[PDB]
Amino acid sequence: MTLCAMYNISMAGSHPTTICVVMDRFLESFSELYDIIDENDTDVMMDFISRFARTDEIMPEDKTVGFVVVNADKKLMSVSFSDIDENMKKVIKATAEKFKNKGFKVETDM
Repeated sequence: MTLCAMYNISMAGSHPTTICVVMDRFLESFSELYDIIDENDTDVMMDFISRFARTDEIMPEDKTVGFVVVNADKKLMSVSFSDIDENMKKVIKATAEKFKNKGFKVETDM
């Protein structure tokens, strides 16, 4: 089956931005998202998010590994995933820990 995850990034104490991408694209999306996360422009964030997203749900043939909450205003990030595997877990831990290298908090939920 296919597992997807949705992560939201907050540039401040205002309506944050949520995005849903499959694990396969999650790794890449995160890598690029982190490179753009350095900015704080709504146009750049909205353009990147919208360009990286396509507003889609999960089919009955697949499922959603979980969702990740990232708030820059609070400087904290939590990742919640259900029924997963070590294969994808590596990507989740690497992605979460990667943010810590920038000076943030990483939390794991399972």
